[PDB]
Amino acid sequence: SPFSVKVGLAQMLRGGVIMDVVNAEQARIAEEAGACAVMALERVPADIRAQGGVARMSDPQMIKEIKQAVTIPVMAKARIGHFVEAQILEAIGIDYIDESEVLTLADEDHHINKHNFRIPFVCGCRNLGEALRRIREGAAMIRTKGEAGTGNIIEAVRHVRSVNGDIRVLRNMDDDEVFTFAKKLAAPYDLVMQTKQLGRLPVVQFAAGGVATPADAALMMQLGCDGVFVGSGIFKSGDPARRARAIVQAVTHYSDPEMLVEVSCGLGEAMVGINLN
Amino acid sequence: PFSVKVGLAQMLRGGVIMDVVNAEQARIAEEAGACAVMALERVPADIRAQGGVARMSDPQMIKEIKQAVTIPVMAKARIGHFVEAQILEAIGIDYIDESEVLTLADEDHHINKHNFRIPFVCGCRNLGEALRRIREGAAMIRTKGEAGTGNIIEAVRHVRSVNGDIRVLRNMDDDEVFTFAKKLAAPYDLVMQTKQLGRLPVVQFAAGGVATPADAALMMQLGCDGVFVGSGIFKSGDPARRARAIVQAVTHYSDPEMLVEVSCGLGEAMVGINL
Amino acid sequence: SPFSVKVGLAQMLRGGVIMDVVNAEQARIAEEAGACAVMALERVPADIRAQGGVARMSDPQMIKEIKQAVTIPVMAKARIGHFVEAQILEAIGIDYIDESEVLTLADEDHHINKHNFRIPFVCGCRNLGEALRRIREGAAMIRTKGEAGTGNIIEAVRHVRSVNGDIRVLRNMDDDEVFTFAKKLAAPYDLVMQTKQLGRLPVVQFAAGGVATPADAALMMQLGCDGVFVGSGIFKSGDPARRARAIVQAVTHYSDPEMLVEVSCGLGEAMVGINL
Amino acid sequence: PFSVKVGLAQMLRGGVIMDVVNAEQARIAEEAGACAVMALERVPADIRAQGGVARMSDPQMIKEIKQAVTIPVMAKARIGHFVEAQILEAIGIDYIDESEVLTLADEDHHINKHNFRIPFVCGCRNLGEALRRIREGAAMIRTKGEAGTGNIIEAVRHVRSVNGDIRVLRNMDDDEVFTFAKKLAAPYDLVMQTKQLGRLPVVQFAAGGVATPADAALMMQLGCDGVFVGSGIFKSGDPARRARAIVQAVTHYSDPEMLVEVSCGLGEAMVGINL
Amino acid sequence: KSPFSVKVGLAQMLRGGVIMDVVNAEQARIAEEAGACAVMALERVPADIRAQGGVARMSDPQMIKEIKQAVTIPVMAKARIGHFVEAQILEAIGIDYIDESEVLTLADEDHHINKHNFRIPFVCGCRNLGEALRRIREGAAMIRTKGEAGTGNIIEAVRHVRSVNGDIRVLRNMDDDEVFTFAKKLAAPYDLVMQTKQLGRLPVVQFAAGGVATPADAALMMQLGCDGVFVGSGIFKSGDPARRARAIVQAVTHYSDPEMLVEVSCGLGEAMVGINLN
Repeated sequence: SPFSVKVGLAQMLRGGVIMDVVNAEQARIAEEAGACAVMALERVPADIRAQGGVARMSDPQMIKEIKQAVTIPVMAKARIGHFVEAQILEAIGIDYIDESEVLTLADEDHHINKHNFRIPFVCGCRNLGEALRRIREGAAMIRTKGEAGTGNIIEAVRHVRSVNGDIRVLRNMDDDEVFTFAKKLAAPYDLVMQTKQLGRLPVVQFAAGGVATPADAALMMQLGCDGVFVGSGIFKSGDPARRARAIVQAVTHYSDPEMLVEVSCGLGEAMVGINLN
Repeated sequence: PFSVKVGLAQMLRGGVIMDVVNAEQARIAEEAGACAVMALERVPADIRAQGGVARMSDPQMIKEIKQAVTIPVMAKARIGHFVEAQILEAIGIDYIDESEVLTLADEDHHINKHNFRIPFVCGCRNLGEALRRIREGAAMIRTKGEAGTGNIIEAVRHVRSVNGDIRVLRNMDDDEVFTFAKKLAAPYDLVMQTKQLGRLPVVQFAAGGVATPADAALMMQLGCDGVFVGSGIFKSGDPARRARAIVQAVTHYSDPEMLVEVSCGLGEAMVGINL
Repeated sequence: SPFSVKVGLAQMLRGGVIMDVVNAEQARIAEEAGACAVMALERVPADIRAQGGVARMSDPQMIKEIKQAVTIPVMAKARIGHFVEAQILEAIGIDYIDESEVLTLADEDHHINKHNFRIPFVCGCRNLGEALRRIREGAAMIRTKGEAGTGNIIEAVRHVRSVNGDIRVLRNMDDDEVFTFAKKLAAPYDLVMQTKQLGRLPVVQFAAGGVATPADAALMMQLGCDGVFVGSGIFKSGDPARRARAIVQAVTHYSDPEMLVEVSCGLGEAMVGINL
Repeated sequence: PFSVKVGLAQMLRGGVIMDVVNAEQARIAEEAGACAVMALERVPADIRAQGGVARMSDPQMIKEIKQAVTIPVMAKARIGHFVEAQILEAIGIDYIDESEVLTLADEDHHINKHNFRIPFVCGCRNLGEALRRIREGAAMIRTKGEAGTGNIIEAVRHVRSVNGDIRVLRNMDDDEVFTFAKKLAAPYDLVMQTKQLGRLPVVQFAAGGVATPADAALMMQLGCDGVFVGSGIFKSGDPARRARAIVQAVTHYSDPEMLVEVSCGLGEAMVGINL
Repeated sequence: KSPFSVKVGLAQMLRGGVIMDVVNAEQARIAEEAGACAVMALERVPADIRAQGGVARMSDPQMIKEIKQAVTIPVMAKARIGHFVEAQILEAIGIDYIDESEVLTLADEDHHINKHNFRIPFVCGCRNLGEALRRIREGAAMIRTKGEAGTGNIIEAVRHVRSVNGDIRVLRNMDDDEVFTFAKKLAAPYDLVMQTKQLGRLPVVQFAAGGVATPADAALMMQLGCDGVFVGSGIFKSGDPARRARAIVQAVTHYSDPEMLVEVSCGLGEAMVGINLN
């Protein structure tokens, strides 16, 4: 199936960090740090949060600048439900579209029918039900999301534990109870059973939301994620190039505290961020 | 395979299924022209009136009914009572009806019906519920109103609902179907199967409060595939004449002249209860 | 340890049916039909429901009559918290005390300290948390309880699925998340980990509450219980003797539908029961 | 002086006090081994069942009971009815029990018990209440559950509460005792007396729902000094055998073998009521 | 014999001490000079985290190394609650204690760090006995009974110390049979509830923390039964940090000597002003 081919392609991103970039300078810094891909958007989430205004797909000119700037995969964000923003991005010839809750929602009731596209999609989730609905709409990769643009890992941790926790519950569930589990998740039964049989999400699952330090990036990996997104934590810090590299190494070496010490040491000022509580 | 069971239930299209509590009532139904009999302990109108815990009938009573007729024999099991369904299947009947008229045995889960060889009937009140039962392995749906009142109102409501949501679904923007499945709390693939087919993927019968021939013909004109009658026949003044009249109404549902002749002088319809 | 020895004694009842008896006649019927034990009490749960009034430990005279009337283990019931009733029962020389919610509660805040006794205790539960609390207090056998005295098996199914489902959740759970799990259960952490490592309850788990028919009894076994209690469903029914044997057979041959048809065939009236 | 009355009540430790309505019941209790009899109009289970205003017994009936026995004779007065207590004291009985089982005569104030020569019993449900009664001049406390139901549950609750608060108080930071007295709404000096003593400053008996020997022994094992039994004996099938059995249980409360022999074949316990 | 009990013994060595939050090598020196039993490295003192907002995390490993190099007394550092990777890093630096601290921004709302997986001992905060005992079952070797953070107001430290200690005294004379229910009500492990009953004290070292601003405050915590105190803001948000640090240390050591308490309090400079929240 072409869906299973898209799911197959994203497997290459395991062990990696995907970095949000707003220009070609940010893209090249991300590639040099060892990012597995770049994510082109208008403004980083912390800026979107602070400034407000309507956040949309980036000008295609800018996306073309980022694409010619690097040889790693280039991803770009479209507003939820804005299938025309997605058609434009596809036609530009990038590698993934992230239908992203950080941009301004364009359709509160429906997401993009992602099966109508040739190129693979990333979607956000906060729980298993949401993940499975995005996958059924045709998302080839999942981003388990915390708080966007605060530098606070708390919600990312909550959502990763929730998704992974329901998968472990599901794994051992009495088959006869799975119909009601599916109902309760409002997720498609066949995808729930597929999740049960595999003992993991049927697609690549990354963490996002508030990853600010190498320690945060490694934590996500130890909680069972395949990789991480970093939106704000790199380009809102005092030394983006160094910090980018440290986070990449943290994800590569997530179970090595000696290395985690080394890459974390003398990194300069992290993004101050915001404590919402 | 599930399609075999679904195919079997097609044979019942155009028929009336008559609840029976003993072999005398069983013979009355077959002679009256029923497409099948349904063995249960007490008719739903008596379960309502009397209370107590309503369970699967004693296997000996089901064996007697099975002897007494050549038409398909169905029996009822309590929702979620998978061992009751094992016993019914072991006896050799033709369908199990996992029925809400009996006393619920599991509030959160129905029977995993795909583990059985013989077909199941399940109840529903809406499309979402139908599709959940079907995914569990029901080969036939009963669209249910009120049990044991002789009042057709909730049957009319639920039949209009199931069918109305199917007509909505047929013409729906494909892109909106994912959310529609979320909202129905139903499996997406069954929603699309229903969409492409343009009708329920399994046989749909009306049930609950069918008391007169007019009621039965009404259900068929609303688009059902047949009707169940529980109380309407054996809580009436003359069961045998009334049963034949309902069978005739279901078979000739669009013939007013016929409906007049069969409804003419039928004796007392069941008492019933307005709520 | 003394506690493990009590747990071993109750383990010998696996595959069995424990029947409530109020006199010596019933106790003989239960033994003939093949019960693993009898449970002596004043009135069967359905009669306690219908009649009301305070329900206590049975007269020790009645218990002795039952004890000498049979050769299978003898159990008797004490009110929750009534540690003196339990003292008396142990002094009569019976085999188990069931600290039972069917009797009138004597202490709302505290159960009996069951560790202070020689003979093993049965306690009821509705969820995993509660089972584990009872086991920590010294219960050697757990009765997962539904509705008492109704012939309706619905709550017993609920509570059996609850307990078993929490145990299954617990098996794959991230170890780091077990501390909070134990807090939420209001359960001792060591017992939660013990449950995790075993993948089952640390003691015998029987179903009780509304088992009216052989189908009911076998359902409990297929959901994974070690055995069943039958309180009203035999002695509030048409033919107690025959229904009792049929239930023993259902438990012994729970996954054999041909046997279940056979023993279910022509049993006379089950208990009327009440729906709610 | 108050210590004389408190000292007198010590003599009752280890005993059972039996409510009686006539001289026949009075003789039954003394022969059965009661440490005292309590004269009242109707046993609490009949007051509950029947209603009406429950007052002090007629002095003639109390005189008859006083004649009929040599053990201490107590009688009940309505809460706050100080003239009832004057009459009882004038008759020459040994204790007055200002009892909540009778119909309350003053909702805001109890009897000033220090104005009487003879000792008073008062009820309580908690330590704070005990200490208030004691300050008013009660020489003995009855820790009370439910009157007239044969259900020990509230007795167990209140006995655990009184004793638990005493065990808490014993080990309490001295500096926190002032606030603890504020919270109990109890006199600070009595709270400290209770603290230093490590137990109630007056005799504490359990009462309310004591129906079987096991119940009586349970109260003693919880730390009481004796038990009252109102309904449990004279609403039972055999009062005389049951009374002796309760006396024996109270005297031999830590002997299971004994409790078996005395509870063995006692006939019907009182009906009672679950609430 | 056991790994945990050895960790508990390490923490015992700190009885009678004052642990001082330090944010750099200078403050760390000030603390050792003044007689601190240990230093606690963190990014900003609690009063600054309160006033400034922002996400607060583990200090840069570099800053911790600079603090560790500047002193010979034990070095503690703080990690966010649930952030087990921060703690791995802190352990790999080779410090002596980790404080899973509620002053830093929470990283995991439902779960604390599994502290038995570490070699070095942990401190955790609590506001009641139930909490303390849960932290201990997770592997905390030392408990900090916490009041308000960064206000210089001792009120909530007093409440929390009285609550924990009060509940410990409640257990002493408690009927053994009622303990199961008490354990349920505390949402604590039964075995630690009984161990607390048998000891008549907390099974691990208990310090006070939160709003300790003056020598009188410090001695008050000791007089209430604490084994020592933490001071964050009180020293380094005051007029004379170095003299105030020594005074507090002296007040903890001589907590039942009013004459000394007078001597050490006399002419101390501006105390931290702080804030009254009620």
